[PDB]
Amino acid sequence: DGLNGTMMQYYEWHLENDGQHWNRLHDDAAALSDAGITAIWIPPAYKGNSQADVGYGAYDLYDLGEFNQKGTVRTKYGTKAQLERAIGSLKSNDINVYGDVVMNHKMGADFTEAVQAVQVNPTNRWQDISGAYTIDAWTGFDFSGRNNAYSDFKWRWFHFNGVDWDQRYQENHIFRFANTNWNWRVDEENGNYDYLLGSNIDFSHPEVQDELKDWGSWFTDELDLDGYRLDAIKHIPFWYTSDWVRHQRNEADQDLFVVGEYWKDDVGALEFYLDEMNWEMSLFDVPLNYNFYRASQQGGSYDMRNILRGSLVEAHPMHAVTFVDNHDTQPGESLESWVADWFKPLAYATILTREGGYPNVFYGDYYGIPNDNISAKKDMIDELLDARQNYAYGTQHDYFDHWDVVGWTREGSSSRPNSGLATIMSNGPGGSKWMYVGRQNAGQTWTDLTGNNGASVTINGDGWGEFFTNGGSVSVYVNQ
Ligand SMILES: [K+]
Ligand SMILES: [K+]
Ligand SMILES: [K+]
Ligand SMILES: [K+]
Repeated sequence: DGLNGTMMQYYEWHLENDGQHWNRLHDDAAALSDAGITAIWIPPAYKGNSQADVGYGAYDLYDLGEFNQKGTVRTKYGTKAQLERAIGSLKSNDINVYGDVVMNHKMGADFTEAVQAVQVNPTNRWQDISGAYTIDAWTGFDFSGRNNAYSDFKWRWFHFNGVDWDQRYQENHIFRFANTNWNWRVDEENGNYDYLLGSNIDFSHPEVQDELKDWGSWFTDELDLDGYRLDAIKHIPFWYTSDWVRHQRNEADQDLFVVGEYWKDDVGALEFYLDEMNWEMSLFDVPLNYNFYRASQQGGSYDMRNILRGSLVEAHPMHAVTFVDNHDTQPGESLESWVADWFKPLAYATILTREGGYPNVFYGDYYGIPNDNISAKKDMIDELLDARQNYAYGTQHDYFDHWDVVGWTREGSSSRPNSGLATIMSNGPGGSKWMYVGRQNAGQTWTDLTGNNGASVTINGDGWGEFFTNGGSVSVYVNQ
């Protein structure tokens, strides 16, 4: 009934490989719904390079933990039946399901094939640095165990255009298959960033184009998805992702939300991509991700007035999926840029209580990351989810008018009981700030939902109130 949306990435990189994650999801549905979560982004649910694979070393997109391939029936998360049981539970609890989609490459080929290739400059793929010669690449996929269920398409080297490993001479190099082009258009870092890892798919082939379109539709119908989380799209030809997206929305009755991961600390690059997509999807606010990181790393000298400066939610709050961290940014991972405990609460309040952006809660922060002795922040986040779910409504007023202390308010809406809130925080010494919260809320007494401050704020006749916060902390006052 107008309820704010809150997405949750239900997994972290160091989750246990006990194949019980789908069951946890099923049992957690109700609690998650009650807490304020409206959508769940599940990890790649298909068979990867191995059982313990997080999902990105995707082997067979049609095996959702149902066939004995790559040394296991189930995936790291569980069986196909448990995943469907989980999804059903989420649905009955009014939670949308977004599937993670990996179409950039494939890994775990069943066998190798002789292929004429050329070495290219790692920092500039447009440039070859060797003559063409035959290498043995892992490009043959037969999916033994699936027995052609759902599809009989088989992958071969001619469906790809590159790999980073030659089994013949057993060496690592970035190989571009001779007489094949890098995809385009794609991100231009390193000249051409078509190749990332594994066996890189060449979308110029109409047969590839159709297979992934057909697969996408089969996947969407099989799990009854409500959207997707498009993986490593800055490496995938832009025109194709666009094509693919349009194709799925055409085949599916239900609406489909789409958020793509274009990983670049550059809002312009992201805007350029959204232009090419005709703004038909949202993108994770990566610059914002790094804003939080820079602020976490720098400390009190960071000017809080520029916290949203350069973000995506700032420029196009309607096409931005905001978050603080994920499986790639947690300690030790490839895109590490972890927001420390002291700042994480400020970051979360910033994406959960403001009107712009679609906020996403990270499983790792919510339940903690045991592997790294990172505590569960459930308590701190639930309070903010309560703020977002019941108080972050109505007209917004911002106050990024000081380097340490900044805040904003939401007047609330007639449609919702006691909604309305005032957020204030400082990444340096504490302080206070007079902010407007709507003359219609005059005479109310607001208290801090987080409990980081006991101050009791009464709204005066003109709709104003003075809010407080201690150093390096955040408060969210509401009429409770
Ligand atoms: K690519
Ligand atoms: K981060
Ligand atoms: K500061
Ligand atoms: K605290």
